[PDB]
Amino acid sequence: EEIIWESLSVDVGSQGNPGIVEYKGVDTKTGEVLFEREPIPIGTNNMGEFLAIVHGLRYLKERNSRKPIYSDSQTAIKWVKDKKAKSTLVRNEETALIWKLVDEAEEWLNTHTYETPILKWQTDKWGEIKADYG
RNA sequence: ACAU
DNA sequence: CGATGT
Ligand SMILES: [K+]
Ligand SMILES: [K+]
Ligand SMILES: [Mn+2]
Ligand SMILES: [Mn+2]
Repeated sequence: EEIIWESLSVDVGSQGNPGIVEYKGVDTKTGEVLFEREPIPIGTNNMGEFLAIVHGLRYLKERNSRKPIYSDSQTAIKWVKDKKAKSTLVRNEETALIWKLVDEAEEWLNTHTYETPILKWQTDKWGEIKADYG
C-alpha cells in the first residue's frame, strides 16, 4: 500500500550475471548510503541480493534498530526466509569467494535471531528501490 | 507467469 | 537480446 519510509533499502549491482557483484544499503527516507560491499569478482544477481539482505539484518541488529528492510528480489527474500540460498552458480575456484560469503551468511542466519520484517519493494508502483545502482 |  | 531464480 504505502511506503514505510522508516526503513533500510538494499540492492545488488553487477557487471555481468554472473559477473562482478557489489551491493549497498541506504536509508529509504534520505538516500544516505549506510554500507557498501567491496566488489566480488564473480557472483550472481541473486547471491548479491541475498547477501545484501543478510548484511542489512546484521547491520540493524548491531545497532538495535527494529526498522524493516526493503528488497526488490522475490528470490532473495525467499532465500532469507528459508535461511538457504538455492543458487545454481557452479562451485569452482573462481566462484570460491562468493560461495564462501553466501555460506557464511546462511551460517549467521542459522545461529542468530531477528524480528526484522523483510518487505517487498513494489517497483511497479514506486519506481526503483532507493539503493538501486543507476 | 512473477521477481530481478 | 542474455542470465538468475520461484
Ligand atoms: K540498475
Ligand atoms: K525466465
Ligand atoms: Mn534488485
Ligand atoms: Mn537495482
